[PDB]
Amino acid sequence: AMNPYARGPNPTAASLEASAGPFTVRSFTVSRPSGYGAGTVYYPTNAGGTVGAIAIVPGYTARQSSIKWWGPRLASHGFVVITIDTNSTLDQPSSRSSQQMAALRQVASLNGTSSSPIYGKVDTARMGVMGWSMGGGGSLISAANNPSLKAAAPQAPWDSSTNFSSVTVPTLIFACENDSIAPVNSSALPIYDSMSRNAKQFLEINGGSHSCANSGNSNQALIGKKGVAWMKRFMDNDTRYSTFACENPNSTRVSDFRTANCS
Repeated sequence: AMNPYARGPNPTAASLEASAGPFTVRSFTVSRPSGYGAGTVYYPTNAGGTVGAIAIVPGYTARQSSIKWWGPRLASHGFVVITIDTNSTLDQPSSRSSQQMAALRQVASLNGTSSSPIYGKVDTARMGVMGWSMGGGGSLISAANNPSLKAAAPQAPWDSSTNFSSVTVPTLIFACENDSIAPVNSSALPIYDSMSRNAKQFLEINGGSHSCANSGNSNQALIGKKGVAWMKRFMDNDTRYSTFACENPNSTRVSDFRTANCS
């Protein structure tokens, strides 16, 4: 049956691995950030309908630059994306989560503000969370606390606690094989194994350092394909993307692939 959220032409591996999707992207800096430090909004000009929104948070000491590449990559496939700086560079995961949710809230405000470039462009019922390291831990906290979120795709997550057993939101964990800041054995993998209630996926990048999914990474084709496919499948209920979302990509750039409850 027709999916009112489907946007864009039918996907291929090549179209998803490309540096950009079908839609023209513009961006702006949020003038008066509400509940977080600073933000940049990326949006499609010509998506053909309202789109979901995704809020992305950096790691400790880090800024938007570390996660910026997701903004154009996701927006060009039909999402509104807000990348944030935190109130302090030394904010911890819980605070990062609150700020992430504040950023989504502001996206909803701007959707209703006629002066904004994103006026009327957002479906405020359909949201997702992403982020690096402690910002990835924050993303998981956001999902735990707000199960109406449609998707979560943290990268190299870290939190003091690895128990996210309550999470019912579809969650893709990007992991970095050689991470020594948040080692996979003590962070990303126990987090992944804790979650028994959801669609989930574990994608570990072969030879990756802790920054393996950050801006400038050497795996933007694969990582971008997977992120976009996960968000399309789960934020847009778009079953054109189910295979790309759920499949083992059979890539030598991947040292560990796992998934559950994905169809």
